[PDB]
Amino acid sequence: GPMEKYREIHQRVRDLAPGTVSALECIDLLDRLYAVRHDLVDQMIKHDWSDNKDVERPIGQVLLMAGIPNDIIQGMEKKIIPNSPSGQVLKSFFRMTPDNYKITGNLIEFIEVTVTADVSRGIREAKIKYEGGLQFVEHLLETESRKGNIPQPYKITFSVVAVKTDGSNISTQWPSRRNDGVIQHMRLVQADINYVREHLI
Ligand SMILES: [Mn+3]
Ligand SMILES: [Mn+3]
Repeated sequence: GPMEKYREIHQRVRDLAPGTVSALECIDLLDRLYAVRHDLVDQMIKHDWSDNKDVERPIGQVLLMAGIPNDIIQGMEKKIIPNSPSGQVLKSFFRMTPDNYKITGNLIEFIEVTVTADVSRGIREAKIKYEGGLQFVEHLLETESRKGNIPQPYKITFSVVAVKTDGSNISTQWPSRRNDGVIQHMRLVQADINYVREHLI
């Protein structure tokens, strides 16, 4: 899988200069590993759960797909998210791309996979990004519900699935028979990651 991507990588590392001349960007390498590091855990979700088995899909299209009339959806396209640091316009916030989602009837759920060493931060980092404007939309539905322009009010759900770089909590974050597959695939890349990190400091 995304291991085939890690494949094409671990090449470029184990042959390396000391970090003095080195690879000026171990970063491009580094970043690459992270993407892969994220994708392993994403993949697992994309099997056991998600509606998008393909790719992460924009929030606009999620909405239509949950059967919310475009004319209503373009309704909120010009508004602005409450308590936003950036003052985000829902227009933009519909181009946003969370990793995984699932519709069931009048309910919509997102799941964001992240992985760092700092759990709450990643959780914090992402909540800050989505949960603000997701409640919004949900609310701007009931608001549109109590006027009866929809049959049913929609419930919406954003959870972050975030896993220690080691994997220890994947027990608690995402129990799956794919688990033990994932933890081990992580360990491998991690060693690469750390290595590139220990070649600087
Ligand atoms: Mn993503
Ligand atoms: Mn993510």
